[PDB]
Amino acid sequence: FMSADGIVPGRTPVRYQGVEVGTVQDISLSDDLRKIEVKVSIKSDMKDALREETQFWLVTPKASLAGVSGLDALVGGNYIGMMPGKGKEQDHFVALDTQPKYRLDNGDLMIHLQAPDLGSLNSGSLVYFRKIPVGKVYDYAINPNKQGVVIDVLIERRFTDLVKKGSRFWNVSGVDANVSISGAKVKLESLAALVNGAIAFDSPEESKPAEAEDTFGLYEDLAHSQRGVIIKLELPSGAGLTADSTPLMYQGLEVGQLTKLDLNPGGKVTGEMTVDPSVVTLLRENTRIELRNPKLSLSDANLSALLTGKTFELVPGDGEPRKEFVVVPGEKALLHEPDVLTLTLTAPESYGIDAGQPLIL
Amino acid sequence: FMSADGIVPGRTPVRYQGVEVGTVQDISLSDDLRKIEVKVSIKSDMKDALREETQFWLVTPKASLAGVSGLDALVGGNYIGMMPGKGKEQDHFVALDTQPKYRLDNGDLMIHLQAPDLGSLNSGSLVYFRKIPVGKVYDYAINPNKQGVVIDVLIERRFTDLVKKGSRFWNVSGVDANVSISGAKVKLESLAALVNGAIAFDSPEESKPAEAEDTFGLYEDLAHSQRGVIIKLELPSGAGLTADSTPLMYQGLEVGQLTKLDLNPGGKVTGEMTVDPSVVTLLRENTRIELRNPKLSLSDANLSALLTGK
Repeated sequence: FMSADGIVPGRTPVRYQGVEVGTVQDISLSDDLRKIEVKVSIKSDMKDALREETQFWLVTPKASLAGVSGLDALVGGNYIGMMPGKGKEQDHFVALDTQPKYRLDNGDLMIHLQAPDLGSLNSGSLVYFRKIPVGKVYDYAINPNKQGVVIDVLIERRFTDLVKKGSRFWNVSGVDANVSISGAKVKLESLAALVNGAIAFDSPEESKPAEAEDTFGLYEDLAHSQRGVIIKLELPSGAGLTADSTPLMYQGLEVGQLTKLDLNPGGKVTGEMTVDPSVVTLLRENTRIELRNPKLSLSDANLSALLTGKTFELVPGDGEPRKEFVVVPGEKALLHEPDVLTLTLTAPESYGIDAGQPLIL
Repeated sequence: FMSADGIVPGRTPVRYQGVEVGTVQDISLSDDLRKIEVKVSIKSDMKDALREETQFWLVTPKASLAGVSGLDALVGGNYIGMMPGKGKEQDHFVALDTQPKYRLDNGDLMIHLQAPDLGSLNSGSLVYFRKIPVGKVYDYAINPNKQGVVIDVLIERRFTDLVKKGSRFWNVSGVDANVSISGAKVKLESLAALVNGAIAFDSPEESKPAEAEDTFGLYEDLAHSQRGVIIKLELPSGAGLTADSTPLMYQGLEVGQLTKLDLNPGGKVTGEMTVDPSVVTLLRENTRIELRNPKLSLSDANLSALLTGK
C-alpha cells in the first residue's frame, strides 16, 4: 500500500461484494521505501480464486464533489475491497488507487461513441430516450490518435431493442437561451442536465437492431443531429453570409441553412448548406439559387427582413437531380433565366444610363 | 443478493411495513458466481403469505439527489424489506433492486396521461388544482409504439369528484423568463416544480366524473390548453407570417392566433388558426379574412403596429 490511512492491525475486514472474507493481520514498513507491507489472512474458501489477476483497493470515505462516496465505510470504518480474476498464482499484490469498474454482465448492451472532446460528461451521466433514463455512461478514454475521444456507454437489458443501426446520439443541456427580437427568452427544463450532463438518443422507425460494440458519432446538439441533405455552393463572395445563420427561403418559409463557409485558394469562396428532406425533389437541373439583399420599403416596412440581412432564394426547375449549384448575384438574376433576350447596343455617349435602368415599352 | 453491503449475520431484521418479522441467519457464496445466498428465518405468523409472488429488497441509505432516502436505515442500520403476494409456494427468492411501488388501495383515483415525451416530470412530482396539491405522479412508461409515453398519476380520495371528463391537464416545470419590449414575465411555480416538476389540471363546470384509468392528453403549456376552434386557411405565401405570433384582429382586439403553418407540395402554403369561442358565430359564409401590412403614418405614428408586422 502507498498509504494505509486507517488500517487497524487487529480488526479490518476484507470485503468482497460486502461479504467479509479475510482479516488484516500485520502491518510493517519496507525500510521506509514509501511502501507499506500488509499481511492479511484469507479463509480457505476463497483461495481457489486467489490468483495473479486479483485486484485490491482501500475503501475510505472522502468528501467528493456532486456526492460523497464510501458512506458505508464512513459508518463502519474504512476497509479493503477485493476482486478476483483468472490468473495463475500470486502471493504478493500491489494495491490500486480508485477501484476500477468491474461490470456485472447482466445482458446489458455496451456501445461506443466518438467525440472530439469529452464535454461536460462524466462517469455516471445518464442516457435518455424520450427523456426517460435507460442507461448510463460507463467509461471514457483517449484514442491512440490524439484527435478523438471514445465514450463507452451501457444500455440496460430491458431497452436493448431500443438501439438501432440508425439511432442518433446527441448531448442534452436543459437550457433554452433564445434571443429573437422581442427579448431574451430563457427556459430551464432539466436541472440534472446542468448539474451532471446527459446524452439523449433517438431511435428510427425501421432499422435493424445494433449490437456488439457498434460505434456511433456523438453530435454536439440536437439541431446538428437533424437529418438533411448536403448541397455544395460556389458563392461569389462572403460579404454578408454567416455560417449557421443564413437561411434558404422558399415561398417565404425557411427550408435550408448555410452551414459551412470556406475560402479555397485562388480567392474562391465556397459554401455547404443543409436542406430538409421535403424539398429534395425540387433540387434538379436548371434550378436556381440566388441571393437577395434586404430592401427597405416605405409602404411596407419589414424590420425583421432588415435585421436578417442576405437571404438565399430558391427557384425550382426540372430535369435530372443535382447536388451542386453556382450562386449568381441579384443583378445577374435576369441574365440566367431559361428564356431571356440578350441584346447589345452601341452609342457614342453614355447619356447618363447606368447598369440598373429599366427598358420601357 | 447481488451485493449484501451491510448485512450482519447476527442481527439484521426483516421488516414489513416497519414491523420486524424475521432475522438474517446465515450468509454464504455460491462458489463465486456473483450471487450471495442469505438464509433468513421467518416467524410462523407470516408463513401463510410466504408464497411465490413475494418481493424482497435491501433498504440501504444513499445520497440521492433532490432528497436523501433511507433516513431510518441510516439511523438504525440497513435492513431487508419484504412484500407478500398471492403465489403458490416458494422457498428460493431473487432480491430486487429499487423496491418497486406497491400502492395502498385507499380509494384513490388512478388515471393515465399520454405525452410525446416525459419532460421534466419525475416520480413524486405534484398535481395541482387552483395551485393546491391534490395528487402526485405515480409511474411512467413507454408505449409499445415508440412514439408515446404514458404517465400514470394518482389523485387523492378527497378530490375524486374534481376530475371530470372534460378536465384538461398541462405541464408546469422549470422557470421561463421572457422579456418583452417594455415588460418582463417570469413564469415559474413552487420550488419543487423547479427542482422536479408539476402537472396542473382544470375541471370544467358541467361534466360527468371520470374514473377507471381514463386517459387524457398532457398539454405542454397553459396557453396550449386553452379551448378554441380550428380554422383552416389557404394562404398565398408565408413571407411575414410566424406560427404562434400572428394575431387575428377584430375591432382592434386580438381574437385569434395563427398556430400552424405548412408547405404542402406544389408550393401551397397553408395555415391553421385557433379562434376563441366568442367570435365563432361571426364565422359564416361570405366572411372574409385578409392580411394587412404595417403602414407608417407620419401624422399618427404607431411603433407597436410597426413592430407587430403582418
